[PDB]
Amino acid sequence: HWGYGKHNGPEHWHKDFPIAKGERQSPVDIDTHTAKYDPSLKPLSVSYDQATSLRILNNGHAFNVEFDDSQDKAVLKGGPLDGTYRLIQFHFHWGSLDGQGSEHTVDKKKYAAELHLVHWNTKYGDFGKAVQQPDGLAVLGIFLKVGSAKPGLQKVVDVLDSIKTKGKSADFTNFDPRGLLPESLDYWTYPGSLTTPPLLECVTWIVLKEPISVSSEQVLKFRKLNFNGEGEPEELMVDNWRPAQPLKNRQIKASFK
Repeated sequence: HWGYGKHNGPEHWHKDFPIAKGERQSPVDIDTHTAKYDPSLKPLSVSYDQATSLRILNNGHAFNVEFDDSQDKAVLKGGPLDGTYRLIQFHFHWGSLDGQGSEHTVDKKKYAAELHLVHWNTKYGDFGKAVQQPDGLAVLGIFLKVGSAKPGLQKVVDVLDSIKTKGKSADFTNFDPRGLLPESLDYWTYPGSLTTPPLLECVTWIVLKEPISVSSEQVLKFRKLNFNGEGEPEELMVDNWRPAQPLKNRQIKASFK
């Protein structure tokens, strides 16, 4: 099945998922000189006070921090969005070394990692219906650089030993995703896709300009995860990022001057 290797990685995905070569694929390189400031864009509204995390999962690609999305508890609105988008999960992409790992790039710069907070449009009732719509999802992307520790990340890092291998999950309640946000909510936005199969072209991307800092020790713990299942040959969960795809007929807009 699909993965990140030489034989099953991003360049192979198109054979099982031909939209991989579509008109609105993600990620992309954000050329800061050509992204235009759009004064019509609103501030983003991130309302995570009542978010209810439930569980962390090793799905064999990354780990997912899952939320109760059965009510309007943790919602994204504003920005480029019409209506209300409910948080369902977050996950990361990261490298084998600090010089790579992000999916989006900024003037070709790769960050050490990238966090995706995934939200679905409540007008479509559930996530599976939402991903069939061009405005079904809003993904908040946040870059990670290596420097000072991010204290709000440590609880995630803590738990990773318990989900080493594919298929392992653990209770992960009471985790506050606000502790993963940078100070500024300035962003770039563009229409794109899921960055893993099935690569559906259902996402309004909102990529924050300001990275968070995490420590080398935090990231090193991500890199101890495994893509394999229990008792199988160990293959470290690193370099689980899709490279930048062609921008095609799209504009990237900036919320800030």
